[PDB]
Amino acid sequence: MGHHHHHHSHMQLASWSDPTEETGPVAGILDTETLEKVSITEAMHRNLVDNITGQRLLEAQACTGGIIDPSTGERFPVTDAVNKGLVDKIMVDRINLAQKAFCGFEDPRTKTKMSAAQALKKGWLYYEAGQRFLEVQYLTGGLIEPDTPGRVPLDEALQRGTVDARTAQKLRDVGAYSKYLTCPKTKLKISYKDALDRSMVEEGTGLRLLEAAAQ
Repeated sequence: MGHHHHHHSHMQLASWSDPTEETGPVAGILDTETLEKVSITEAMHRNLVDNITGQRLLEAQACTGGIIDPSTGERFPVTDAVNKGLVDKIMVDRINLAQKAFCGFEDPRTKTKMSAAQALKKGWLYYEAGQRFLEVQYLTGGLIEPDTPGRVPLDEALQRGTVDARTAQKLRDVGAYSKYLTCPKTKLKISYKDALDRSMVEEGTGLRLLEAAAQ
């Protein structure tokens, strides 16, 4: 039991330490045995990753906007990625919050352009889901919101007035969140940061590939 449906997921009382340096977006999975850059589904189909681990990685890409094809930073909708991408249909509703978190529950009229963090503060989206979506964004740099050219640093978000101290410290405590990623044989129980240390970049625009040796 891994992530949400099964085991523990959102933040909790565990610990607050171990910064997260040398990070980046993970687009796909790389088998060290063959150095093959393959889709999340393909890695799950073979024996490189679990269903839950693949789900979270796809969710993580959705948290960074669209679902990402390893190649040159492609962006596809969660539903669209299922239709012609590398996402399981069963994950559409589950991940749907993540893509909406950027811009999906925004009314097609007033265009308030709300962040995930702002959605949490006013209860637009969902506390448990949004915080997990903020987790992935924080690990890479800051928090992602519409209107802006990209992502705003947590500290900059504080002065910007889009987040409060209570939220910011929760972003500062990534360790509160459940581990997601499973290694073949070495420890298995690792965080995004630990995988990112072993995550090898496809080339330059193919973003990070998650290193795996099957088992």
